[PDB]
Amino acid sequence: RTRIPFNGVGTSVLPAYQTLSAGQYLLSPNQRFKLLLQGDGNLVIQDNGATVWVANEQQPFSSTIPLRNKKAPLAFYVQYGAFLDDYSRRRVWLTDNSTFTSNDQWNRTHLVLQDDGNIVLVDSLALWNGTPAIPLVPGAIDSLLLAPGSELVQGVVYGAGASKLVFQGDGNLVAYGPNGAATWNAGTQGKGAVRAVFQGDGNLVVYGAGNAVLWHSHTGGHASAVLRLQANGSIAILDEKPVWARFGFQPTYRHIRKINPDQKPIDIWTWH
Ligand SMILES: CO[C@H]1O[C@H](CO)[C@@H](O)[C@H](O)[C@@H]1O
Repeated sequence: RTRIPFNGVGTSVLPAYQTLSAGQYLLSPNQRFKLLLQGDGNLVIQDNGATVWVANEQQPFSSTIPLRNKKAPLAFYVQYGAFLDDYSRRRVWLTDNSTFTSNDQWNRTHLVLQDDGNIVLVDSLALWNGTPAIPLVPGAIDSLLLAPGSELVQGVVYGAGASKLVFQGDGNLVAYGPNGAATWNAGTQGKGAVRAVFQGDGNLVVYGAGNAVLWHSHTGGHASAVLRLQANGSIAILDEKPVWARFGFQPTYRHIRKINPDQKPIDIWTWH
């Protein structure tokens, strides 16, 4: 497959096979960090407007090889690994990802600029997307993550910024957006719902009386998935793993999500 021009300037994610051009940039969800391809061929990260990182030979787990083709436009893109074509320096700067497991990874691996200023290549699969019209926004300290095996106790309001997820008194399971309107619901109100759980097997289920299944996300069989509610009202179940990062990452290290002091996971990757 071939690349298309990037069109998500200001978002936190650069999808696979999309060309990032000079003057284009990513922003972490919290707006603090910016990943910018400068007109002079330097790919840079800025912290509150100040360069704190530059893509070069000194970056651990990256390679630089010659670019012979003088016709190659200044461009940055992801094709499993990340590549920077900079003919002004006869160079291609690229990431040394961890060992690939399948060709599929080329289609689902994208780059994210996290709220902690790290850039991370993430092999990302949306198993279920309850709110397709709302953009997925990875790397936000804002987001609510639930690990498999989490009970949604009835009446408790789980928050993500101004958004919320609630297994309500009427038995409906509802996600509310920042404007207070519902972005998604299971439609289980008044059907006798007793229990709502993101199960260990990665399935989100609303149960009625006698363990009758009232609704489920059909995502069973994925114990590594997480349920994410975003501050923008998005709700989805995703199976994800990092395959590269500018810091923290090591090819042999075990990947894991940072945790709140409250033992809850956040949408930030770290290693070993
Ligand atoms: C008909 O209303 C129901 O569903 C909406 C969202 O669709 C909820 O917000 C509400 O509380 C009810 O359970």
